[PDB]
Amino acid sequence: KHGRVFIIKSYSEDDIHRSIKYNIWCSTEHGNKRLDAAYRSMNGKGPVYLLFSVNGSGHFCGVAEMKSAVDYNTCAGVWSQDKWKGRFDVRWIFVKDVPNSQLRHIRLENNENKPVTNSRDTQEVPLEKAKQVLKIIASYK
Ligand SMILES: [Cl-]
Repeated sequence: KHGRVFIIKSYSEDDIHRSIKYNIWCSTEHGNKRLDAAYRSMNGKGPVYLLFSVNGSGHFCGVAEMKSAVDYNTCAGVWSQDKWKGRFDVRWIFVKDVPNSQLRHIRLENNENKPVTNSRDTQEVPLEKAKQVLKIIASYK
């Protein structure tokens, strides 16, 4: 495809549940700006996919598509913590726990060849490594 794919790291499993319930997410300022630029410059040509993992959990927990630009002025305090400013919409595609052992072989040439499972929040994944990750997530039993 023409997709672009980002890792999402959360310190809050509660915020993930809320995001699956209401189809919204929010990253840092720096993270919002990264995802905003990628979504807008995409013009609707392809999908922005988001690969979610909770920090320390040892597993990825699903896949969602970014479904709107970033709105930086929205209701405060909707998450577990107050630090988040803004909102954007998502559509969750897969909601399943996939152990990091299933993905650790995939390394990112744009991240000093580190395993994809050792990425920080909003790390971008090269397209062919991303299609690798998505195949494993979709097919995992
Ligand atoms: Cl690429």
